[PDB]
Amino acid sequence: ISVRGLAGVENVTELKKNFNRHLHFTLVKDRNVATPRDYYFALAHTVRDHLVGRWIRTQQHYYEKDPKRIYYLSLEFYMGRTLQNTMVNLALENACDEATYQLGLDMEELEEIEEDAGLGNGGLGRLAACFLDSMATLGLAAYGYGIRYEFGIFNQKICGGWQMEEADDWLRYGNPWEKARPEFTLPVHFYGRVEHTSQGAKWVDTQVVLAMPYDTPVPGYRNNVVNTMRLWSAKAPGYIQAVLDRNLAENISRVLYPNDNFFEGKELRLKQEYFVVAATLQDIIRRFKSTNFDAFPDKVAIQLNDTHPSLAIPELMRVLVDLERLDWDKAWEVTVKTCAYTNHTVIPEALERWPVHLLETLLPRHLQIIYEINQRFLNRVAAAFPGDVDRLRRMSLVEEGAVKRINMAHLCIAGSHAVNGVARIHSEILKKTIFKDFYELEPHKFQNKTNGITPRRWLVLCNPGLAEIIAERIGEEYISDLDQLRKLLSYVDDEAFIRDVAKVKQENKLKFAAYLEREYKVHINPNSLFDVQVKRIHEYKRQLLNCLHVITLYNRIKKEPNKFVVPRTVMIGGKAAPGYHMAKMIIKLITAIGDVVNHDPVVGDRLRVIFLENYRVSLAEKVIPAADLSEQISTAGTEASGTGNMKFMLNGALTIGTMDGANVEMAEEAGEENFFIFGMRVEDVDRLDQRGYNAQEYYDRIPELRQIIEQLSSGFFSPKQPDLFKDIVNMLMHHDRFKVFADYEEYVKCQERVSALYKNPREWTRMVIRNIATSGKFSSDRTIAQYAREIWGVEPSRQRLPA
Amino acid sequence: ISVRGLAGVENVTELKKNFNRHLHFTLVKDRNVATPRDYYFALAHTVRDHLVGRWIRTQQHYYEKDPKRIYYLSLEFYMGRTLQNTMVNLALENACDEATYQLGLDMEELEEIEEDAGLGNGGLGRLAACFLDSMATLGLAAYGYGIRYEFGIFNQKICGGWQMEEADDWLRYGNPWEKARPEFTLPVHFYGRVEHTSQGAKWVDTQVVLAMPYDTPVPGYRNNVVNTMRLWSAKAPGYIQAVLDRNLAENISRVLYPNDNFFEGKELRLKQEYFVVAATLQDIIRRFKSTNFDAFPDKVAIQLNDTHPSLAIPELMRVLVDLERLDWDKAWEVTVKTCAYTNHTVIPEALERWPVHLLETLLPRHLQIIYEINQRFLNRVAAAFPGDVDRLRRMSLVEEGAVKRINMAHLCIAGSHAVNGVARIHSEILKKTIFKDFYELEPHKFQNKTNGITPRRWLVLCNPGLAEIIAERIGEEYISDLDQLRKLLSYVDDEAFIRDVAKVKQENKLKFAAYLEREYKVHINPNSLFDVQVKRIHEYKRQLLNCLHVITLYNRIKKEPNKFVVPRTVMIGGKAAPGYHMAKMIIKLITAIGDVVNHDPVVGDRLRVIFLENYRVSLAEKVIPAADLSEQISTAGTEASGTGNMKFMLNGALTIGTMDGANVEMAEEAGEENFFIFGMRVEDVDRLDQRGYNAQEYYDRIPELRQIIEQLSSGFFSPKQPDLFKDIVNMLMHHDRFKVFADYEEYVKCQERVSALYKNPREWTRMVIRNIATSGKFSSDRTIAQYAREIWGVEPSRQRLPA
Repeated sequence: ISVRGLAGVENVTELKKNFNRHLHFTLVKDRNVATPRDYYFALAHTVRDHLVGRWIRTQQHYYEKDPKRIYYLSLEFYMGRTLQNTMVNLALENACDEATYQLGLDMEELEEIEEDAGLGNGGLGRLAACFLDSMATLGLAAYGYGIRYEFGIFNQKICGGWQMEEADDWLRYGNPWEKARPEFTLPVHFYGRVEHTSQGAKWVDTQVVLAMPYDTPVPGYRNNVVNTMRLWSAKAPGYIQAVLDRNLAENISRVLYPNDNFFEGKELRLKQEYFVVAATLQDIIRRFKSTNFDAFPDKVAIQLNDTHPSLAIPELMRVLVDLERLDWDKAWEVTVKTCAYTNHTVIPEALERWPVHLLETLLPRHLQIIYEINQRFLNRVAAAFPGDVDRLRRMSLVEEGAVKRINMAHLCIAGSHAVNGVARIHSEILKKTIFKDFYELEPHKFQNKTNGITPRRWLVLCNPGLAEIIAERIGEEYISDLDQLRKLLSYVDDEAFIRDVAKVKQENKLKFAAYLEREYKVHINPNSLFDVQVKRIHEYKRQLLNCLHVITLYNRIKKEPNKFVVPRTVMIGGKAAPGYHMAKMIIKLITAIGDVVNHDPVVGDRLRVIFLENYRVSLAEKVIPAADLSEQISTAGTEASGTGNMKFMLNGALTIGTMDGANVEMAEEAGEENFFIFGMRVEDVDRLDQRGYNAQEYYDRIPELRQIIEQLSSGFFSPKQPDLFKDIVNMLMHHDRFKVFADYEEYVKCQERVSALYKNPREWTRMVIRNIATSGKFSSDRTIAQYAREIWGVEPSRQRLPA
Repeated sequence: ISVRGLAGVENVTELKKNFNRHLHFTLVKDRNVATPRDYYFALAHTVRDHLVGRWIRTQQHYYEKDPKRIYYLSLEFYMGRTLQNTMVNLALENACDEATYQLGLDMEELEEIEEDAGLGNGGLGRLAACFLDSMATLGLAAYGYGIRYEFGIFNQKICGGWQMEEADDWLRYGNPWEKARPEFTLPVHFYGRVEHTSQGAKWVDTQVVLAMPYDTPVPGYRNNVVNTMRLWSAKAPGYIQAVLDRNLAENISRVLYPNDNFFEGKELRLKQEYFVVAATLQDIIRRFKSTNFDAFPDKVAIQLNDTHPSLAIPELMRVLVDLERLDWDKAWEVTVKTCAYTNHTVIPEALERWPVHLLETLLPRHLQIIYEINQRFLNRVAAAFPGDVDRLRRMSLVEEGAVKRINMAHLCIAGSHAVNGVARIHSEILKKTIFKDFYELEPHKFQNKTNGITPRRWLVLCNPGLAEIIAERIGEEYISDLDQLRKLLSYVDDEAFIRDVAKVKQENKLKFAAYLEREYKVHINPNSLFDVQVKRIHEYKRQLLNCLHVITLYNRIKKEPNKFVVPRTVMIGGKAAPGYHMAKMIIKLITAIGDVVNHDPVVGDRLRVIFLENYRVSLAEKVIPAADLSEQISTAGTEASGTGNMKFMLNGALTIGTMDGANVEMAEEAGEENFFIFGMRVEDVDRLDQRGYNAQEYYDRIPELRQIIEQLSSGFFSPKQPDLFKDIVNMLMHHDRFKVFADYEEYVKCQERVSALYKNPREWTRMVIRNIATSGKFSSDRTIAQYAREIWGVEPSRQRLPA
């Protein structure tokens, strides 16, 4: 593939030399005992050496130039593997391929050794990872700041058809990409109390946890820019027990909480949040110092990814008032201009509302600062809406009830000059529902920043053949300017391009089928429509609606066995938060459907249903490029944006989905006729809520649906334990918040239209080309350019740094 | 100094290149932000690269040659710093000095950054470290095996005159010398139960702890041999708590137990012991396999450093019988021929006697194997001494009482073909008292291996000037053949040599005084006799007898202020085990004596008493070369050998001590007239024990002693808390096991003779030369050659490996 670059003779010679050098001196191995793992490590170290000069030069350039610095604070960075990504952005892929081939090795085999850096749960974590890449590609002096969890998202095993969790020991064989920086270790304080003297308040008698930073390089695409991701690791500041007890402090960075769109008020999580925020803000203040605080917002932007790091607002006030001696007003003007907040969901149980008692014990000074912030904000509300007493109760940072709580989203809005949603429909709903009172007070604060994905990882890395047939016609500029994909609409009637698109897809399906056979020993039919739903397991995403369709296909086949149907391989994958019973029961239903469907001789290879184990970033890179049909079927109004939808669109799959999140903009970009939109719109969901959702009405009017519920309830998909899915049935019939049954009919009819088009490969491929060609808006470069110009106040750039 | 080698032009050029390369690529630093710490690390990495080829070649040579392999099992390796040692043994010291000087840096300043690898308590730990060095210098295929504690011996701080302990975070900035080997991680089992089937016993339902090895290179002196030290680190094999609970398994290698000559039956310690033994023996069996077991003792020697790893005996039987299917008898013949045990003390509270209940819970199969071992050994005792029923009770591996226990020393003797003491007087006492019943049963098993110290670390590294004036007269061969020091008796009347010895000592005293002023801000008089007692704090070592002398000097000065006395700086240092009350009270007495003595204007600079903080291997390298008088005053019969005594002797100090441990052999080597021997001999200690030690008789007959006890009891050395030393006084007067008062008179008189000779510098220096010259026997090369030929069955060699 030409998009993989040049294999220069001197460069290849040097790479082999450095490979062998690292094998010897760094690994203390030799070719008689080296394993594939040893060879992956020698290549990783060789490749990492190419980033070092660039990394030092970039950081020096930012110091000499003094641009405004962007601090992206997130509790999650779902980075995935780094070896291939580094090669792609430095243009070393073909050279390393050749160098390793000349040494008798297979570079793709080596790449499979690397563990995903799985420091995220799903969407929000991966968005942060795409954003880091785009900010480096756009020449921004941007710093990703988070926590170096020892254990990322658990490794999911399927045992007896059920999810089992295993600790993800991602650091076992080391992380060659990071650089430990113990010399820059800082102190983070907890508990203690406030003394109010004549020098104001003083936070004393605290317990200290040290924050040790680990820096990882983040290379831009061919611009020689190398930015930094700084991740903090927790360290302790009779005798035997006192040494063993150091683990209590070190437990702060031990493991990522594995929830997705769900708030659990755990004190340990609150410590993780504050730990990231306190250490990051000391870095920020020190770098700034190296007259002053007036210009702080001109040199600093702090971006809050969700409310997770919202303690930065009170922490910045604490530092500016208590330690730097600024008056409250000047400090508050600074804080608001520095900070901006990104909201990721309207689902109520996702919102962070910490008990005030907890904040009072753990962070007494922050709680004091929060109450003063609230009092002053509520005084502005009263002056703007005099006599509107309910508004004050609704807008307050303090929530009433048996347990008083602090609404972290309300703190974020009060302390930020910009608040944004992650898709047009979501940003509008914030202004019209959830944050309507805030929007009326300060209309100008409310923005939209439709999410995006990086086309480096999500096209060049994961689908080289696709990237190559595109580059054959329009060159390589589209890799860092994805709106150039629009040029591909010129080839909708081009017989060579139609042939190559379909061939690339078939090669990817063969590559995916080989991976499943080899690694999980699962056999799938390559000449079947690959129907894929990969994302976290949650009732709102409606994996259960997919299950109803799948069973509908099986039941229709059994009713009329001689009738031809487009062969399908239905694949569903994703993790369930440990402790989310319904999510865990859904995984077991998927595997149980497959237990019946996949062994029925009448069905044979016409229909197969498989649960894809351990869905994670590296699996996404394998399965998405192989998919024919992309399932994005959340109840309208529930998926804020989605980003997996975008990946599928860029990789040649057609989409079946509701008008929700960024699906609406994707369908707008491609033309609605080039998408498979079905189901209730947000207005219909609301009308049902207004009159009351009665699932029984659907069961009574739909014979096919009725048949499926009776099989589930009667034990057809669980012969040895007939009442096993009694809980799934109960929720669907009586407490279904996401209205699965209401979209059943239209979803099945829509799926029939999907099959009808798939029977005409030429026309399926032509509609694919119209999707790939209009996928340009969904690049994270576009998104990041919008944050930079509309929020951060910095101009993005593609100009290269000296080679 | 010529003993530091050549600074070749190409070598210096290469070293600078590699320094700068590591600074850039390994450290990701540059000269504008680099600190001394960064420069130490770049030099450490540069130096480590020189060991790598040698290390790979040595291990390959052992594989090709197939010599018998020596496994040295120890719970402690007190290695100290490694940078200077590596340079010395590879002949790179002058070249690196020049290379760093040419880069504008001071190499000795860089060396001070390195943390001691303090994985030992004192003598036994450091012996293991000297032994590793000597085994590499003697070309033996020797493997040091132990545990990689995260925290070594605590860092001692002195606060208000008392010891405070701080965790020794020796790995904070990393360990550049070790190589993690996670690929060779092995499983260690605990608890569970035994199933007795038809395939014999089966240890099932166990809990697993993983043992991850870290390999460190151990370079021989200029022979290009690089051996390995393998240290095991412990790793774990609702959801959140299960991940946080991984620390319970990882706590096994967290911290070294800080006891010295004291047994505490802690279950965690028992796990540490078994963890080292089980993982090491799997390595041993695997390497052996790569007909067979008959030759196992011809290819394997397992050396047990104390009874700490004595579980290797039952573990080897367990593996050979239960897993390899050997019959008990063949397995037991193998085990006895493989294993040998070194005893380090006769002090009763040092002996390991584990509760059988504990062994039964934790290691059920080992306990079963132990009882069968005992039954068979006791059958041999009965057949050899028919009707001697008390002998059976005394020799048994099982000790009776409220809590039945397993005597680990009895297991070691029963399962070893050789048992040795660590000094001639100690090995004889084993045969005559403690192990007399065992000696009568198997006389041939009992040996002596007088301890030694490596003259690389303890002469070339720590006293380059001394090593140089010696090499000026007899060349460099003595560095790996210390008996050549005997050639120095030719210079006892040589005016140039007498001058240079005394000048080297004065330079070392000035260097030590500068270190104390700079680092601890303590001022000492350089023209004072440096009287030093450095070793762990324990009643048997009699720091308290030194305290009585010191107070005697002060009281004599005050009685006759105009009388001239040889000026002295009395320095005492050493750690107290946390929890040993008397040891901790002794440290506070030393500091309290200094509080009065050091501020008395009548005394002025004629007498100074200082407590040296944080005595450790790197401090030993600084203070020992500066000492004039070496205090080795343990009650006769209590110090098995000692090794600090040897260090002092090699470095130009004269010794004041009892006829105990290796002091007897040192005095024998130098001629008793060249030593300051005083006090009770072992026979006198016994006669006192026979009639009963009455400390009151000494108090009543000695007016000067009486004066000191009355000052202590009355509060003279603790004005603000007059009864503070009431406990020290009580023990001395009524429960003194070590009879301090009995040696008081002779010790003071002996000290007067020390002063009388010090007033004649020419004659002091001549007696020093007679000590240095006869210090050759105490090289650890001699000791290791004796283990190799008399126990291991391997011939030591100085032949070089290819350059």
